[PDB]
Amino acid sequence: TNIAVYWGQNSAGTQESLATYCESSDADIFLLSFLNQFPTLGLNFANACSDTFSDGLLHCTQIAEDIETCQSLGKKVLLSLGGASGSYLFSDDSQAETFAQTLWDTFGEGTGASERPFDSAVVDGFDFDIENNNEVGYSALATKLRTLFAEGTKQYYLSAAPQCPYPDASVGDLLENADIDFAFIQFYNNYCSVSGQFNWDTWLTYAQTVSPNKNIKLFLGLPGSASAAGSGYISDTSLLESTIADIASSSSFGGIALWDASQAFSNELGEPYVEILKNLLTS
Ligand SMILES: CC(=O)Nc1nnc(S(N)(=O)=O)s1
Repeated sequence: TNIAVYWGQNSAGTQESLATYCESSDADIFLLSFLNQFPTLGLNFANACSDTFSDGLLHCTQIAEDIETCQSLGKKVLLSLGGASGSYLFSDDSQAETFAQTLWDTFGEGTGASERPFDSAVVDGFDFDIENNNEVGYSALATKLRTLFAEGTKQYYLSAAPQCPYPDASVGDLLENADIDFAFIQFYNNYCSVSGQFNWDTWLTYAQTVSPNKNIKLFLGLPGSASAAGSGYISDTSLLESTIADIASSSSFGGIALWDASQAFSNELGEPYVEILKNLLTS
């Protein structure tokens, strides 16, 4: 089991470099937040990158260096598409399939000469954090990416970030119709959070019975601090322990995901929140 953390949007204000969190040993998977504009490419990583190519697209040499450092240390670094707010849509499947090629050539191991925000660094795949209630294109995009990944020289990963209500109005189709490695389910800002009417059991049925990938790994997505989300933050370590005990008893359990790194690393409970969770997973 693994800890995934979103990084890039500086929820806490005190966000450190990506490599700083990779070097902490409290997290395993890093989701760069976000490619918030597409098909016409646009990235945003708050204070962590501000230089651009002449045409306005972010050019991020420090993030590039840090992606490589993270990977050397055994971490997986995915590019997260979308995010709450932000400016994106596919008109249809054909447009989304074209966009698979664009992602491969821009961020992956594709050889098509185009501007690369991370220079020679190569992401380990993509997270679909679609939050606009429009599901067009993503299944097609995911499926096309899988075909392109065969050209690469390492394993690539695709993940999605549904909110806990099932089915998810943005990535539900993606999750039902494409092969997905990880579902980082947001158990926050919603009725189905851990202290609400927690609906892990529904997500488990989805994993065993609906997901094209029967080996999909489901993650308990949580806010990293009281200030990381409106509702859903858990500070009761007993509840965390028992929650983990309940859900870790299947092969479908992948670990915990956190919004976001700046929050989970700085929020102390006098030990970082991310450390508390990493440690509960280990047992
Ligand atoms: C997976 C996830 O939590 N994604 C988010 N995107 N934007 C967020 S926001 N409203 O806190 O800035 S959270």
